[PDB]
Amino acid sequence: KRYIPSVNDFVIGVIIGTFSDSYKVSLQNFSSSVSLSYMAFPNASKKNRPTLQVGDLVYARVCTAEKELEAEIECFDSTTGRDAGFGILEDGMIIDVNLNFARQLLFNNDFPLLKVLAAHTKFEVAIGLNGKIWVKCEELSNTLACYRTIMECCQKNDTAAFKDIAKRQFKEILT
Amino acid sequence: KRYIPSVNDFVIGVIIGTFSDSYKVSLQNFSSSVSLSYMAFPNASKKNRPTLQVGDLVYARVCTAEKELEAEIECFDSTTGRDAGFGILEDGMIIDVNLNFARQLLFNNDFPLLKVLAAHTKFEVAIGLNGKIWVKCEELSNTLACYRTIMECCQKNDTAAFKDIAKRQFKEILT
Repeated sequence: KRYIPSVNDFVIGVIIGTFSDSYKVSLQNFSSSVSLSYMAFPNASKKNRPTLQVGDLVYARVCTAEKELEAEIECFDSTTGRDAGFGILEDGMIIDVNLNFARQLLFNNDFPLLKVLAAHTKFEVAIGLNGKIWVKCEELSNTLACYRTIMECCQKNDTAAFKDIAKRQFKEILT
Repeated sequence: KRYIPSVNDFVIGVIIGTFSDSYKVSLQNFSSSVSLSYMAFPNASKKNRPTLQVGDLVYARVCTAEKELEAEIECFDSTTGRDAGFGILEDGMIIDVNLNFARQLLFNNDFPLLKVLAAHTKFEVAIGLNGKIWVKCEELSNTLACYRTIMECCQKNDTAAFKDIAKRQFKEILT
């Protein structure tokens, strides 16, 4: 069960190349890359061009995933035309997780992890269904605590243990 | 039928004052202002403070609207902790619309206006249920065409005329 791009999936990739009219983006190692058009951004034109570079993390939406063709991703909201959280992810940390964990985090409102984290710290989170969680707090120590917490929660997949895992991981943090 | 803040409403306001720990924000003229805490932003703390000023337009979410108290708005996503399109609205144009028009635009996927506009130009749109639409295109002429189109569509409220209104308003624009 390696990740297969399907349409409308939110994913986190890394820019692995810049080409004439698109980025090559990796959603997982040892897998085929996906394509991010330079036009796939808010109000994008040949004048209004993106400025991402190799090694940048990007949050995106799978827009096409045809059989036997390179899948394509986009970094804007189809309805509003706005970034809506898609685009570059800066100054945060990535946790690699199993695909079910990511799916739970994105779609299950009863999944208690975000609520557990929120009791300890303010954070920003982006959830890639390709098995990557991105997290960022104001303070590095808080970001790190979220990183370790999310990683340990994923490995244990015991939702009742999440609260205790976070409590331990945030032990030396005022909040 | 003037706008009454209710919880979870997306609204567009203008910063009318800056205070010690919040902005005073107007959602409509001749109405009571609402309150935007300096903490009501992504990863906000007393160090990580917002930089909005009087006259700035803001997209926000009504978070509290108690009876006989000043309503409160926020500029982040409660789940993700990210801006999610909330915050400052720059370099676009505002159309004042009736509250039903805004409600239709935000909630009705069959309402054909956005699709009608999209056939003519790429745009960014934000919809305030307080009766304000914000639109922005790369080119000023396109932004203006969207502005006039949205305004005329609202006054006529004849969804079948939308296509023709846009066609006329975008007459001198290559797209």
